[PDB]
Amino acid sequence: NAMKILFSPIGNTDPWRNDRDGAMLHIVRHYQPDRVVLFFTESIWQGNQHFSGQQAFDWVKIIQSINENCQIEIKCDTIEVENDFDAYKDLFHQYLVEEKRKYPNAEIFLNVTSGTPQMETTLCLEYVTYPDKMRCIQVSTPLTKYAQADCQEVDLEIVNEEESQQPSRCHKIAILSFREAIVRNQIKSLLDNYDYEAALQLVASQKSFRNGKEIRKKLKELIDDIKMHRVFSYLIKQYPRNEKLQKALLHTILLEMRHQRGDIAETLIRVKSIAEYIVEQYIQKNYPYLIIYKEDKPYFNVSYSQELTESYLALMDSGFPAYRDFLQLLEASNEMTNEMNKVNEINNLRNKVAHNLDSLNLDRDKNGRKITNAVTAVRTMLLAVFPEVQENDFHYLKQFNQSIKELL
Amino acid sequence: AMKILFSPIGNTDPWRNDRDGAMLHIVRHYQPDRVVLFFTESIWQGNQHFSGQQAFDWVKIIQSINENCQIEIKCDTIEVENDFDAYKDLFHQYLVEEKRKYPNAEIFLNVTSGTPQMETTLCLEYVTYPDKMRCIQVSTPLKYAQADCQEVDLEIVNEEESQQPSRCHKIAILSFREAIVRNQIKSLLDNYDYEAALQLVASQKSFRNGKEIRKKLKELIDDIKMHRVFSYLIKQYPRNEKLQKALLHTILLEMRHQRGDIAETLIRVKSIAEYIVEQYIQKNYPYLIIYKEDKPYFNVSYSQELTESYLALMDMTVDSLDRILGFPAYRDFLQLLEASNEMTNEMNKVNEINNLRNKVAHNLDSLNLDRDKNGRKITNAVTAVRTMLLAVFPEVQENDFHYLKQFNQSIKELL
Ligand SMILES: Nc1ncnc2c1ncn2[C@@H]1O[C@@H]2COP(=O)(O)O[C@H]3[C@@H](F)[C@H](n4cnc5c(N)ncnc54)O[C@@H]3COP(=O)(O)O[C@H]3[C@@H](F)[C@H](n4cnc5c(N)ncnc54)O[C@@H]3COP(=O)(O)O[C@H]3[C@@H](F)[C@H](n4cnc5c(N)ncnc54)O[C@@H]3COP(=O)(O)O[C@H]3[C@@H](F)[C@H](n4cnc5c(N)ncnc54)O[C@@H]3COP(=O)(O)O[C@H]3[C@@H](F)[C@H](n4cnc5c(N)ncnc54)O[C@@H]3COP(=O)(O)O[C@H]2[C@H]1F
Repeated sequence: NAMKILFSPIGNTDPWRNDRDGAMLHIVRHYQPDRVVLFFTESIWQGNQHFSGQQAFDWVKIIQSINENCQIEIKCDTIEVENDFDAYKDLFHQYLVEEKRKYPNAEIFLNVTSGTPQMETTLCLEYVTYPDKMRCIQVSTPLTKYAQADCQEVDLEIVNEEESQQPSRCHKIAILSFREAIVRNQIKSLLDNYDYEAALQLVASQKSFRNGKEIRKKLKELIDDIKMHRVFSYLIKQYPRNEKLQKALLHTILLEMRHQRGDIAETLIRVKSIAEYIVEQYIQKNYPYLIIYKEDKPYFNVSYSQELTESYLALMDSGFPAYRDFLQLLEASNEMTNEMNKVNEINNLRNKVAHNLDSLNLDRDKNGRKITNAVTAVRTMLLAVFPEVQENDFHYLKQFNQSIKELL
Repeated sequence: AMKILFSPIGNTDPWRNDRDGAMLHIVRHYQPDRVVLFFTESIWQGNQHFSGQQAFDWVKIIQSINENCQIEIKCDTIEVENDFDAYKDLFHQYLVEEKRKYPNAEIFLNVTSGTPQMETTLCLEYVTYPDKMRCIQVSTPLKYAQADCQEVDLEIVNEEESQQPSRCHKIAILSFREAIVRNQIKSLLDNYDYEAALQLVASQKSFRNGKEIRKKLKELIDDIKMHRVFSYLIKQYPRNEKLQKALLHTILLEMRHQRGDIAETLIRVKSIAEYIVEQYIQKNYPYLIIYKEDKPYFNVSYSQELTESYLALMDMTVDSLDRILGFPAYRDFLQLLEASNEMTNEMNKVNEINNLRNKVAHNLDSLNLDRDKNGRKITNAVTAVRTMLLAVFPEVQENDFHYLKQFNQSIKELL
């Protein structure tokens, strides 16, 4: 229930040879197309010493004889060099573009047996390049009688009767595996750069992929995970009882992704908020009721340790900056202190790009290195706050990439 | 550079009608260092109209016109010699092998010899793995070859080809691969996947304008990554560096929002808004804001008529409020200085996503567009930014909001 158009070169074994259909007629016979576009070289239509010339055969009559209500279209071109790819690259491209234009829902069947061998290769290369609603059909030679214009009508019905008890010699060839490889090698490099939307895009387009449904599912889940800051289901299963761990872990993974990919300005802006979330929970865990919230926003309480309250005042007269102040007073030059310093080294640099909208310059005053130390600090802190986190889960993205490649 | 010839064999080989066949002709005019001949077992065995290709001395024939040539003969059993299946994996194995042991060698493929499927397979391979490969065609020059008269037939063939042209042509079919990559790239630009588009353009050396496409794609990539103002904006709006940066971020903001990235959109809209109003308060109420230490602090003496009003707003005196100005303060000052004019409604839309911003930005919560119509408020907060930007900077031209749309069409046209 669709329009079937056949594009068919024409060769010396057409319309038939040895009382057996020629490649063009055999596709017509076994596929019954609604439209047929024939392409004759000027030289094979006129003729040479060894061949009468294809203008002698009534092409519309022969095709409609075995295919009812078949629309036929003859194309004839002058080709100075008939084995030259250049003569067919653009000529065949322009014809098929016209058929696709006129009949967008039609199925296009290409004869890759008729004409010169380079006609086969050009149609096979067009197909590989534009596979949609297109397919290549090959007709095999039967495993000496020549087509005669003078004896057309008799020969046709002889060929009919001999073909009535013979099996089909048409075979839909399988060469889209070549296009698949081009796309496969392209997707591998996209995955390494965390270009998952682009990976999905190339995968979606390639209907050939044997594991397409699984690939598309895993990619979309991850893509939406990234966009809405959703914890990865794997992280949900690994750490089911600690949602606070899950979220700090998702962000540290995404933070390292952005930094690795070159989204450095992006990285710098988000380092602090993740650093704040991990320090916030560090304070709850080891000095619990120091923090008090009435509208879900950290507020410093003095009743936890009144004496310590006054020591902050001593320091002040002389949020992350507050946690950093609190902590150093309770414990100085310890594991946690020297990590939050490195996050504070970019505090004022973060303000420039976050709130003054300025550009980022790694070249100036050792700037990029300052960002790398801050990222490293976030990982080092996360492990101190949540000792249950496994170092091997930091490679979730690299592990996800590899699992996808093996599916490609 | 080492030159490797992978040539199938056909019936016209080694020679026909006193002129070379496809293989020997490429051999003559290219002098490869290594030749790999591929034979179907059927053509090797024969016994149909001839004794088979085994009767010829391929090593002796090929080295007769190529002094230093190491020749590998591969023979395989092919049940159906017109079936792509038997060649597309087989030939792939052979070419992969040659490249592994000879990584810097040029691969010359004979596309003329054998059945058409051998021609088409090798062309499909080259289109797929073009690096260091090329396809050579031998045209017919316009009495078959027997093995009993080898050494005389070779000499005859040699003397007659001495005075004949090259007859070998390097095919140009890499346009097909270029058309595959071209349409891959068009979609990538549509989604703003510039790094992926650069990858795909860089992989395709054939691209006529790849050098221009690459330098333009890297500039934009770096400007987005490092938040560098578009040079076009620098030239189109000089002497207002504040406008330049507010405009860049409004484009990056809208870019993010249009392609998803809704959680990253949510966090940034507030910071770009606070920037726009800050320059709106400077421009309209000079010295209302004082930058006491590289941050917007409030001027308690700018105007005492509404300095009491701000105090009155805070449910005790002015000694306490030396806190850096943020978005709430700006909004507070503007509802006392004006009465719900075009600007306070726009700021309200940004305020409409404030609770959601903290939730996502600072508590690290996930984003849901379906729930509580959060996607609809977010969209309103982005429009508000672009609307404020136009009020604070009337100078800005509306058509510059399509900068990315235009950049993609420029890259597309060059493809
Ligand atoms: N019923 C029936 N019957 C029959 N048949 C049939 C049927 N149905 C179906 N079918 C199918 O179809 C097809 C046929 O074809 P046709 O159509 O006929 O076509 C032809 C023609 F016609 C065309 N043309 C030409 N011209 C023209 C024009 N104008 N227009 C249009 N068209 C045309 O083409 C074709 C061919 O012919 P030729 O002659 O060759 O031609 C050539 C040239 F001449 C041309 N031209 C033109 N013009 C020009 C100019 N100006 N210039 C230049 N040129 C030119 O072109 C062409 C080309 O081609 P190529 O290939 O590329 O080339 C060639 C030549 F030329 C070259 N060279 C160089 N040098 C030289 C010298 N010195 N001398 C000479 N020559 C030369 O080289 C080449 C050659 O080749 P070879 O090597 O020979 O190869 C062959 C053979 F041998 C192979 N084989 C076979 N077997 C084997 C084995 N085992 N192994 C290995 N190998 C082999 O192949 C080939 C072919 O042959 P054949 O016979 O055909 O074969 C077939 C079959 F039989 C097979 N097989 C086997 N087994 C089997 C089985 N089991 N199954 C199945 N099958 C088989 O395979 C094949 C197939 O093929 P196809 O095509 O696809 O198909 C056919 C049939 F079958």
